[PDB]
Amino acid sequence: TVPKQIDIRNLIKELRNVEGVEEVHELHVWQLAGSRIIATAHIKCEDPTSYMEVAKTIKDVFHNHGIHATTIQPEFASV
Amino acid sequence: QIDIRNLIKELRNVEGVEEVHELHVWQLAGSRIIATAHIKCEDPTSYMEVAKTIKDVFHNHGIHATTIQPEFASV
Amino acid sequence: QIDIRNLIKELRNVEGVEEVHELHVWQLAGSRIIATAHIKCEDPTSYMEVAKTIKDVFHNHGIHATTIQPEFASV
Amino acid sequence: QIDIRNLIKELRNVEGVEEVHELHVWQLAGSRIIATAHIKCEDPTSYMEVAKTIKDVFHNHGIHATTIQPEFA
Amino acid sequence: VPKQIDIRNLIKELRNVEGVEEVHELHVWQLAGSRIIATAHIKCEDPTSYMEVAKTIKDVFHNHGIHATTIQPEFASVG
Amino acid sequence: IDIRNLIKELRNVEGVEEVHELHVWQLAGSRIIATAHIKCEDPTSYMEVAKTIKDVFHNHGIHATTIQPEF
Ligand SMILES: [Zn+2]
Ligand SMILES: [Zn+2]
Ligand SMILES: [Zn+2]
Ligand SMILES: [Zn+2]
Ligand SMILES: [Zn+2]
Ligand SMILES: [Zn+2]
Ligand SMILES: [Zn+2]
Repeated sequence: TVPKQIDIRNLIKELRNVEGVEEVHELHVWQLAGSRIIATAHIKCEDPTSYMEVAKTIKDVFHNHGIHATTIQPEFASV
Repeated sequence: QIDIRNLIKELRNVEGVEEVHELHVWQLAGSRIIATAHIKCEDPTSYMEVAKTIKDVFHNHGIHATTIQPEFASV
Repeated sequence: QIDIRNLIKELRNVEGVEEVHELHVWQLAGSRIIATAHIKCEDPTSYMEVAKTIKDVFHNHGIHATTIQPEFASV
Repeated sequence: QIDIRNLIKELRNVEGVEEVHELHVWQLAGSRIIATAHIKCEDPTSYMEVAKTIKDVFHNHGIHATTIQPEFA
Repeated sequence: VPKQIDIRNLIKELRNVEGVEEVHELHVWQLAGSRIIATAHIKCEDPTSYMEVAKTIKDVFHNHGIHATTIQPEFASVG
Repeated sequence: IDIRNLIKELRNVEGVEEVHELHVWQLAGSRIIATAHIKCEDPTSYMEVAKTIKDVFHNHGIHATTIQPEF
C-alpha cells in the first residue's frame, strides 16, 4: 500500500510541449499497489479560461502513458 | 493520523467551493505532509481568491505543500 | 508563422528576463516580419531597463515590429 | 468570422484607453484565434484598471489568447 | 574584476528540490582567491514550507562547493 | 554610488533590525545589482518592509536586488 515515486521518460517534455502550458513543476508520478499509476503536477497558464481549454490536452498527455488519475494545479500569469 | 473529517468540512465550507473530491493527505516520507484535492466551482471568477482560501484551510491544519485542481462548471 | 531558431534562447538569456512564453513570429506578405511575446521580469522597473535589450535581440534577427506583454514576479 | 473594424472601435471605446494601434487578429489552425495590440493609457495605474475590461472585449469576440503591450503618457 | 560563472545543472537541481515552486535571478560569482558565492530568488508555498526547504537548498549549493549564499524567498501565501 | 550612505538609509528603514553582507555589483551593460541580508521580526514584517527596502535601492539607481531576510 506504500507508494513509490517513478520517473516516466519524456513526460515532462510532452507536458511542456502542450500548447497553452507556460511552465511545469512539481511533477510527481506514483505507483500505487496493484499496478495503478497516478500523477500530479503544477502547470503555469495564462489564466483560468486558458486552463479549462488545455485541461483535456494535459489529461491526454498523461493518458498516452496509461495514466488515468491526475491532479493538476494551474497557476496563472500576473501582469 | 490527521483530522481529515474536520479538514474536509472546512474545505467544503470555503466560499466558492461547490464540491470537493479526490482529497488525499500523505505523510509517507520520514517527514513532510502533502495534500491534493479536486474542487468544483461555478466559474473562474474570483478563482484566485478561492484558491487562496483553500490553501489557508490546509495551512491551518499544518499542511504546507498542496496541489489543488479546480474544475469549473462555466466560463 | 515562422520559426526563428535560437530566438527564444537568446531572449531567455537576456539579463533580467525571468521567463519567456507565447513567442510568435509572423511573416506578413513575403517581407515584413512581426513578433509578439510575453516576458516575465521582477517588476515594472526591471522591465523598463531590459526593454531595450529585448528589442535588440529581436533586431538582431531583422525584426523591427514587436508587441511585448510584460508580466511581473512582484510590484 | 470576427470584425477587426468593430473590435478596434469597442477597444478604443473602453474608458481610460487613449489609443489602440498595431491590432492584429490571427487564425491559427485548429480554430485557435489569437490577438495582439498596443494600447496607450495615461499611466501604469490607469492600465491596471482597464486591463480586465480590454480582456473582456476580446473574450466577447471569442478571442481567448491575447498579447497586450501597454504604452503610457 | 569579479565574473559570473555557469555551474552546470545547478538551476535544474534547485528547481528539483521538493517544495520549490520557482527559481529565478540565480547568479553565481567567482571572487578572487577561489571563493564562489551565489544569489537566487526562490518561490515557495508559504513561510513554513520555505523553512523546511531552505536547508535542502543550502545543501544543493554546498554540493557545488558554495558556502556563501543570499537567497530571497518569495511566497505564494503568507500563511 | 555610496555604500556608506546606502547602508545608513537601509539601517534606517522601519522594521530593519540589522543589515550584513551588503554587496553592490556592476554587471556589463550598465546593470547594477545589489544583495543584502536583513534581520526582521517575522515573515509578515518582512512583506511590509520589502517594498521600502527596494525603494531605498531604487533611489540609488539600483533596480535589481536580492534580499535575504533572517527572522
Ligand atoms: Zn476531479
Ligand atoms: Zn503570459
Ligand atoms: Zn506601439
Ligand atoms: Zn506550483
Ligand atoms: Zn524574485
Ligand atoms: Zn563545506
Ligand atoms: Zn546572514
